[PDB]
Amino acid sequence: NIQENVEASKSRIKDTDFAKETTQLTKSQILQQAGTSILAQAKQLPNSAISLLQ
Amino acid sequence: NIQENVEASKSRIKDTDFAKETTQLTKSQILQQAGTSILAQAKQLPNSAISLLQ
Repeated sequence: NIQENVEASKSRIKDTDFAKETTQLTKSQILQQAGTSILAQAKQLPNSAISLLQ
Repeated sequence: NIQENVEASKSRIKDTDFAKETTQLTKSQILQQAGTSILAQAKQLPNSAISLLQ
C-alpha cells in the first residue's frame, strides 16, 4: 500500500501530463512556424525596398 | 463417550464446514476474475490514450 501511495505521489510530481505536454508541443510548433514566416517576410521587406527605390 | 465428545470438539475447532469454505472459494474465484478483467481494462486503454493524443 505504501509503495502504491509513493508511486502515485511520484507521478504527481515528476511524470508528464501528456495532454498538457502535447498542447505545449503544438503551440511551440505553431510559434516556430509563425516566427519562420515572419523572418522570411522581414528579410526581404525592409531591405529590398532600399534597392527598389534606386 | 469422552472420546466421542472430544472428537466432536476437535472437529468444531479444526475441521472445515464445506458449505462456508466452498462459498468462500467461489467468492474468491469471482474476485480473481473481476480483478483480472479490471487489470486488463486498466492496462491497455489508460496508457494507450496518450498515443492517440499524439
